Amino acid sequence: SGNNFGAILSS
Amino acid sequence: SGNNFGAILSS
Amino acid sequence: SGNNFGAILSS
Amino acid sequence: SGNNFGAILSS
Amino acid sequence: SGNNFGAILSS
Amino acid sequence: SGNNFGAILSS
Amino acid sequence: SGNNFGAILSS
Amino acid sequence: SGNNFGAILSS
Amino acid sequence: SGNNFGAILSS
Amino acid sequence: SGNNFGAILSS
Amino acid sequence: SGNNFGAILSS
Amino acid sequence: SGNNFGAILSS
Amino acid sequence: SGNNFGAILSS
Amino acid sequence: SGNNFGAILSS
Amino acid sequence: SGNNFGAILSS
Amino acid sequence: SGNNFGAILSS
Amino acid sequence: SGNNFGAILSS
Amino acid sequence: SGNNFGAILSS
Repeated sequence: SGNNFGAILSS
Repeated sequence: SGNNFGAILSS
Repeated sequence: SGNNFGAILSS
Repeated sequence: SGNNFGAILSS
Repeated sequence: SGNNFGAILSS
Repeated sequence: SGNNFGAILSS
Repeated sequence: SGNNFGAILSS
Repeated sequence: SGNNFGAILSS
Repeated sequence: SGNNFGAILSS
Repeated sequence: SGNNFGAILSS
Repeated sequence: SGNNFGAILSS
Repeated sequence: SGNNFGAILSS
Repeated sequence: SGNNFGAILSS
Repeated sequence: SGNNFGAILSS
Repeated sequence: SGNNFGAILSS
Repeated sequence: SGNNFGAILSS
Repeated sequence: SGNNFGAILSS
Repeated sequence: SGNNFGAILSS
């Protein structure tokens, strides 16, 4: 498989 | 498999 | 302050 | 301050 | 201050 | 201050 | 101050 | 398998 | 001060 | 297998 | 001061 | 197997 | 002061 | 097997 | 002062 | 087998 | 087998 | 077998 991406940014 | 990515940034 | 919530679920 | 929450689950 | 929580689960 | 919590579980 | 907690579990 | 990545940053 | 806790378990 | 990575930074 | 705790278990 | 990495930094 | 605790178990 | 790494830093 | 404890067990 | 590493630093 | 390493530093 | 290492430093 390839790429699984999750990001959460809280300022 | 490839890449699994999870990041959480809290400022 | 109150609640800051971040979750990442990868199945 | 209150609650700061970060969780990352990778199955 | 209150609660700061970080958990990372990798199965 | 209160609670600072960090856990990392790798199965 | 209160509680500072860090745990790392590797199975 | 490849790469599994999890990071949590709390400032 | 209170409690400072660090544990590392490797099975 | 490859790389499994978990980091938690609390400032 | 209170409690400072460090344990490392390697099975 | 490869690399399993866990770090927790509390400043 | 209170309690300072360090243990290392290697099976 | 390869590398299993766990570190906990508390400043 | 109180208690300072260090133990190392190698089986 | 290779390397198993555990360190706990408390300043 | 290789290397098994455990260190605990308390300043 | 190789190396088994355990150290505890309390300043």
